[PDB]
Amino acid sequence: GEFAQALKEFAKALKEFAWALKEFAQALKG
Amino acid sequence: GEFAQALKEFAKALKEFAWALKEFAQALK
Amino acid sequence: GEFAQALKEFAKALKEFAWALKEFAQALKG
Amino acid sequence: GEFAQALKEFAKALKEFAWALKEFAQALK
Amino acid sequence: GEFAQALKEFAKALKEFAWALKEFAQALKG
Amino acid sequence: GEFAQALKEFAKALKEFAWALKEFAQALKG
Amino acid sequence: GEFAQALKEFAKALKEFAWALKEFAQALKG
Amino acid sequence: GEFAQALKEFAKALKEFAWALKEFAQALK
Repeated sequence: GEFAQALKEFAKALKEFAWALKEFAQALKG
Repeated sequence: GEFAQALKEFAKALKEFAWALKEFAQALK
Repeated sequence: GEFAQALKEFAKALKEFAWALKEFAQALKG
Repeated sequence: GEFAQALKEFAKALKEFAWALKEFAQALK
Repeated sequence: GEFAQALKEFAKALKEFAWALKEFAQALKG
Repeated sequence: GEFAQALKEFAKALKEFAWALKEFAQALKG
Repeated sequence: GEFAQALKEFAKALKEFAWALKEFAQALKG
Repeated sequence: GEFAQALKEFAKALKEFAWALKEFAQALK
């Protein structure tokens, strides 16, 4: 319910964090 | 309930961290 | 229900985080 | 059913994340 | 229940780890 | 039954993973 | 059944990984 | 069936990651 929706919101933010981290890693690779 | 509010707070923080990493990645270009 | 759906979305996001962290490890190494 | 499927996908992601943590730990030294 | 508690604790830890990665990245970029 | 016991053991192991991940996040600071 | 047994096996493995990660983190702290 | 086998394979790999990480920790000291 409220917990499931908040976990979905957390998951989406975590996914976006992952993609930003990968972008940073790739910038470190030039 | 209390767990839902905590998860929302963590999501908020992750959004902020992701923006900073994207700024850092641009700085390395 | 929605809880299982949220757990599946959490799993996908955590998988993306795994790939991102590996990329960062690659960038640190070489 | 869908809950068992979600648990299995979550376990797989936990395993992949643990592998990445192990890889990251190796890279730190 | 305990699984919901565990997901919350793990989400909290992921968030703290994400902060630590962001700080590490900040140092690497100068 | 045995599934509920397995889920409880999984929840407790996930909490241990949470504790370890917070420990690792702190170790990146220093 | 076998799913619950395998989930218990996975939980034990996850606990062992968490302990190893915690040990690494605390060794990194010094 | 397939889910139980998957979980067992993940568990086997997880413990192997743990043993590698334990070795990394010992090398630090």
